[PDB]
Amino acid sequence: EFMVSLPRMVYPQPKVLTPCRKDVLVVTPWLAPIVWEGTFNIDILNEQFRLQNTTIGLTVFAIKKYVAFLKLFLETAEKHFMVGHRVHYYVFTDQPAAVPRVTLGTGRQLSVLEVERRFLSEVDYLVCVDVDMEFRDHVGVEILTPLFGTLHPGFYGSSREAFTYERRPQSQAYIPKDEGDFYYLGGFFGGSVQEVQRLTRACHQAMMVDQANGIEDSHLNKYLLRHKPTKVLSPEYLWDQQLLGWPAVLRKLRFTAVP
Ligand SMILES: [Hg+2]
Ligand SMILES: [Hg+2]
Ligand SMILES: [Hg+2]
Ligand SMILES: [Hg+2]
Repeated sequence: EFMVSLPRMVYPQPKVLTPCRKDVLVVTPWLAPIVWEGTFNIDILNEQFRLQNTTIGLTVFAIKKYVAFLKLFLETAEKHFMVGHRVHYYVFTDQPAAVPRVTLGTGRQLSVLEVERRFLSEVDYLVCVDVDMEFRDHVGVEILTPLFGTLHPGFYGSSREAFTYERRPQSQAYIPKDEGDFYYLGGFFGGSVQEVQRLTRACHQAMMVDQANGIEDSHLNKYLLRHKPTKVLSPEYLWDQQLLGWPAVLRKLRFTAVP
């Protein structure tokens, strides 16, 4: 919509002739930023997004024994996820009475949905994540954009032939050996409500087609190959320290597997 002017702000001048990071790619070939620590001034971004009164929805599915992960997930989200912005948590669960009573900061709310236009009217952006995880560092408005995916932490250095895309030509998820930008992992993705709904609709229809044909993150990866994300998140945003350690290229570990 219409955007008011930013206030005067004091911060270091960007350096045109100094690369931001010399160890990683910070922009895709379709000119989407790749979000790594060092690439963004969060003060500028926070102003931009607050001036739009941005609301973020955070969606998590917690079925069967996965309800046990909700307490740490929500407690740590309170510490690290979009602090200062309006947040609406949506917990989808088969056990509503097992959702823990977590204390929320001001301007934050939680809805329990037992297991669409509702999302369009309540939030600007949707962020869809796995519940068996914890936040350990800042995850903020730097991620927000019409459509984002996150690099699979196991594969960010891999050649595309090694990616575990669907390789059966009979599947709607098929990606040939000579195609592919990145291997995205579906544990952390999101976008505008409209773009997230477009993605999940496309996935659901392709999954139904495969099922009809007797075939069963492959669908996410096919979608993002054919509909390029407007930001890509580095593996800072979806990590497993037990399996992968803390490499020098990761300045922060923001959202991590629970051991
Ligand atoms: Hg930089
Ligand atoms: Hg979602
Ligand atoms: Hg899809
Ligand atoms: Hg999908």
